[PDB]
Amino acid sequence: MSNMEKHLFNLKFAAKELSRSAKKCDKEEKAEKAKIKKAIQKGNMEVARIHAENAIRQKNQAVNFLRMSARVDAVAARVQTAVTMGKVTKSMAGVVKSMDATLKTMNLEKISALMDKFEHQFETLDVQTQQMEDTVSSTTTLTTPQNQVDMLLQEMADEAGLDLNMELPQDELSQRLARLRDQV
Amino acid sequence: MSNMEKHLFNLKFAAKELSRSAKKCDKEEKAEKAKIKKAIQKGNMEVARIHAENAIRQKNQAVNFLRMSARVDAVAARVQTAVTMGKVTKSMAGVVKSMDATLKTMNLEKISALMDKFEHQFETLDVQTQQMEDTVSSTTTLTTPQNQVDMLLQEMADEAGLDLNMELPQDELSQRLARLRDQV
Amino acid sequence: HAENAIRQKNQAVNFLRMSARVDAVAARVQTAVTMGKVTKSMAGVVKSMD
Amino acid sequence: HAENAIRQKNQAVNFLRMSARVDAVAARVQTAVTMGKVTKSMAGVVKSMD
Repeated sequence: MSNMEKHLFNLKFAAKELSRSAKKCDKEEKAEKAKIKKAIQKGNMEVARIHAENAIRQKNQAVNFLRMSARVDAVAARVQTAVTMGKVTKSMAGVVKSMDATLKTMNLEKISALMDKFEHQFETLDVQTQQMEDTVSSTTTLTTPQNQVDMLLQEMADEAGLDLNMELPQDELSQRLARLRDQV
Repeated sequence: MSNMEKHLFNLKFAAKELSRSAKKCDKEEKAEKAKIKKAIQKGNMEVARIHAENAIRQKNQAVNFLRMSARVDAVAARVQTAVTMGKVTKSMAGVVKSMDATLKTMNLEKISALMDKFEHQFETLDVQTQQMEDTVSSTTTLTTPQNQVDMLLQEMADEAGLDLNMELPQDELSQRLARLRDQV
Repeated sequence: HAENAIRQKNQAVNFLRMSARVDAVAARVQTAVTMGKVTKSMAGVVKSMD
Repeated sequence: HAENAIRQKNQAVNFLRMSARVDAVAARVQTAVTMGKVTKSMAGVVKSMD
């Protein structure tokens, strides 16, 4: 509970306290009006005037409590805007300072370098897996003869109705630009 | 909970707090409008004006809370992009450094060697299993006479309708290239 | 609300595209994790057969 | 999504092909594990009969 949060709490409460006072005054206007009727019936005109004065007083008091409640509510609304924007300003100031740190220890030139390296290292890993696969391929070469694989593909293609020959080997812009590179 | 995660949490919460404030203001516009009607019916025009002023205030306050919620949400979205890309950058920097290590202790020349060796060693194992099998074959030679195996194969082929003779022994490009190697 | 709707729309395309990028990276790191394991096991087979 | 779909397609062909390679190796290491056991047992039979 901050200092301004404590004040906000107190102001919100004062506004409710005033609103309750206006309700109590409205309830007692009704109760005093009921007593004027009873006094008029009994011909007690002095007691009737005492209740009439109470009823008019309670009426007018309620309008005052109600209006001050409106005022204290407006203030409390404004103090809420100050409490929240103060919190947001503090959090932004914190984001600004933590990013000022991080962007120093990892500036753009250093990211440039890290990214370049990441790229180049995965190129070496691709070179590495190719030569592992090539080695397994030759190690197990007699377990997969070329001609047997080609014939199984042809059989499976014929059964599928695919018009292709599997023993044989199987853009224009690139060819145009190649010809330009020759012609220059 | 990182420093920026703490800030993100606070900003996401401030945005919700503001959104709730706009809902409360909308609810109280409706409640104050209801009181204007009751006051007009009773001819309390001073109380009617107090509620009218509250209703218009609560209306306009809600638009302010709503708009500030939108702003704080936008900020929190951006801080989320910073929190996540900071995590990704850290993980990439870690991948880059661990691969820098591994590619040193197992460079391409050393993989070259390991693969060559793997290949050559399984060639010796193939030489070894051939000579084990040859030895078992001769050890048990009188339990499998050639002529008996040939006759059983012929019997099984005849029963299957296969037109083949089992006692007798059973590409063009290779023969062409062989002839080229002779002719040169 | 119109400004929020257009903001949330455009934010989602950004989150989605960065997810695609981080996924691609993670796919590549999976190829490095597995081929590292295979390379270690082959190196072990090579030495035990030696 | 089109870029993700084409990436996931092409990644699967790579995973599948490397699985084939690692399987082939594992088949060969199985031949070495078993013939090593047989060679040991024969060497034992030879020495007990001697």
